[PDB]
Amino acid sequence: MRRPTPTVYVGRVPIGGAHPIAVQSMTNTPTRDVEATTAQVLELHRAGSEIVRLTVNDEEAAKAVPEIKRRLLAEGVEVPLVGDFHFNGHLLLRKYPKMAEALDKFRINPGTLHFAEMIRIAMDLGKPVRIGANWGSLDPALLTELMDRNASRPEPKSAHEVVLEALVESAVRAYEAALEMGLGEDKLVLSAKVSKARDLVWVYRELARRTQAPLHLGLTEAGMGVKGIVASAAALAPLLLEGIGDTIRVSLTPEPRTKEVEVAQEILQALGLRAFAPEVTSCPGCGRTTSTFFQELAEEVSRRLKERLPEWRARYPGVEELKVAVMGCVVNGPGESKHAHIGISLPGAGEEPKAPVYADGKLLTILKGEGIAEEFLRLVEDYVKTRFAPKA
Amino acid sequence: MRRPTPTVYVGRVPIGGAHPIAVQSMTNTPTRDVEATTAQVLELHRAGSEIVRLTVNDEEAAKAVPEIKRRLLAEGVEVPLVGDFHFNGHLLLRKYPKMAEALDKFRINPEHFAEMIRIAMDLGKPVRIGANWGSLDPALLTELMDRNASRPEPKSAHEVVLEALVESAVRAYEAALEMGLGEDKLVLSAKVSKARDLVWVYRELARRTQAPLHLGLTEAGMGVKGIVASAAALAPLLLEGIGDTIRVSLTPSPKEPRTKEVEVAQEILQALGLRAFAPEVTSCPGCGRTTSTFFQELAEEVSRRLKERLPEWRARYPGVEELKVAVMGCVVNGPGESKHAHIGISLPGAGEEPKAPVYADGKLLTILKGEGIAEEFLRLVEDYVKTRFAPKA
Ligand code: SF4
Ligand code: SF4
Repeated sequence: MRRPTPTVYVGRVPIGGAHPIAVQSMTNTPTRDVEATTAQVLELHRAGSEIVRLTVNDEEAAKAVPEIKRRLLAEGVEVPLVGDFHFNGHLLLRKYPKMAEALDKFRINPGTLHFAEMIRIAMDLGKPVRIGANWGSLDPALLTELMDRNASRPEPKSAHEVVLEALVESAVRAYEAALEMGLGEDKLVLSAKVSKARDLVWVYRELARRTQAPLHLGLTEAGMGVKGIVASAAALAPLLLEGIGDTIRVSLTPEPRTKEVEVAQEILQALGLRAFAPEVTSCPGCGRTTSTFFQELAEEVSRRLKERLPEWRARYPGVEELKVAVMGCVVNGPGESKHAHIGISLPGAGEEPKAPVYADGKLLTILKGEGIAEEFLRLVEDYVKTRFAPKA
Repeated sequence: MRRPTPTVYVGRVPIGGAHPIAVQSMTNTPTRDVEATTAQVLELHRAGSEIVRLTVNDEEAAKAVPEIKRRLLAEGVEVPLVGDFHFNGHLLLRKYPKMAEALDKFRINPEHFAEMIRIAMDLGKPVRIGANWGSLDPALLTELMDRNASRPEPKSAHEVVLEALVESAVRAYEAALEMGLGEDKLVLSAKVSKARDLVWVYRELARRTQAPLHLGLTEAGMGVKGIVASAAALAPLLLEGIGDTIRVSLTPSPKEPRTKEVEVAQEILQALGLRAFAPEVTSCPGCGRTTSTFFQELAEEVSRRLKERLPEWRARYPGVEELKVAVMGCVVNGPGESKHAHIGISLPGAGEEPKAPVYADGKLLTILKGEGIAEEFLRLVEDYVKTRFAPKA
């Protein structure tokens, strides 16, 4: 499914086609309030945000930054911070080399015939960059040209659809321009701010076709209503179902921006792109199966997994994604369970009393001990501790 | 951007490619209670729902149906009713003929089913065939699983259950047609639980049948999860131009009517430009072909007058929610950039004669930059509105 891309590390978090789709969010505090900004960053992480943006405007924004990181290091909380910038960000960065290092990525407006400086600064520091096209950063003569071009077409498009062309052109040109300065494909993420599902889908299918950059998906905004939730899912789902998009933000202006993370997290889970808890699946059963045993087994396993969880979670990162399969026949069980981390298949009609256990390959046959259940949880467990060990 | 299908009338409401997507809702009153159910179909309709499903299962409810329709008619509200039936289906219809005739669509899941296609072909009525889990032939599923195992790359057990469900939906379709029921009166569904599944199943059904498609997720309780999942599931399909009726199913707080799910279905349809809460005025962004900012304030005043006329247009002119009005920043490109507007005006940009064309599909007039412009255009809009919408055009 997934669009291949280079990997762009934002701090410790890999962003790109080979990696899990990340959730991003932003502060809502003025950054300058180190007290209220850091609180909000700690909890957005706990909420599910793996990366966190903050707007950085007057000088008062800057001094605050490196301290904010200086306490997160101590607060255990190892989050990557992203700096939201508008023109004058350079002189800001150039003045305080201390905060350029605290930031883990810069977010900048396009520029095409200050953009130069932002790119230059990032290449010195080794910092990745998101280039986010937007209405405000759009070449007026570009717009006019596109407008003229549109009116020559056999079937000219609407005003609004030309705007979207200009937005895409604006993002692609800035992308080529960052690369032209020497930035690096492993240092470059794109996006374009849109307000409607159709627009988002259309703009990002163009960005996919014309660039190899990882893509950060998001809608401009809406209030905390149903509208806002529905719009974001409506808009993100079609892209994520095609394999386009590497980072996602949900934006619903409301104390904090905390409900946004929930929603983003949900959109990912509805489409099976991230899990919060390990999962046991078992086949439906069909004609090959004699016995309810496989199904009682799966309920038991599932039950005993749901209680190892708060241990497993704190001991073993990534374990939320564990898939366990319990199948109803040996002849078809394994083939219907290829994608399980570990699965077992139970004898069916006219089958030997043996139960194969798979961990991608065959791991072992379980002879019909009464203990099959307990033997299997032991295997799930020894599988878990190996495959989900923290691996320095 | 839409799938071609035959047209299925459910009472007043047309359903298929050529028509706007309609939303089915559902009552949770004892159907037997004429006062409670009647009022609920009314609130469900008024929250914006064109089709209402009532539950008929006892003979006590059967004799309430014709009386439910009669009471809605006396309220002037002509919303079509749909019956779902427990097993007593065919029996209750042949026993209560006027209950049968008060319904407009029959729900069936794949004597039995045949004795229900029979009484629908005899009756002139449309049915929805809704495939589902407890309708899969246990033997087919076993067979499909065998086919799957023999594949160079077998799919997951769940992936096979979805094949069984499509096949089971396609078959019951093929069936009804053979039996003697028109493409005229056949709507198709196959409810599943998860977004990806829904997309895969209805792409299958879209490609393999020719039927109008009723898109819905299985029942889930109210929450972020449920709102999101139904948005995540319906959107990718409705973007692709698939589905002709939609239904969001969320479990309401105790004792309450199923109105919020109607609200979400409308928000889903709205978020994709498949439905409009209220008329809207659109204006170009301005480029380089104009330095005049007058088109914007005209658009602002045009939008500010329409918002003043809607409360009356609502109660007076049906359909007009969907009115699109264009106000453009230049004359040489204005008309082209405003083709999907019901009614459009284009102000002179740089170099242009002090003249502004109004369009309504075609060239209508050229309103001479008399200070009147705002009023003259605004007049032409009303001329249009009374002409297009209201009692049949
Ligand atoms: S694993 Fe075996 S028993 Fe289970 S659904 Fe598949 S073929 Fe049937
Ligand atoms: S209609 Fe005219 S002024 Fe308006 S955006 Fe298009 S070319 Fe530019």
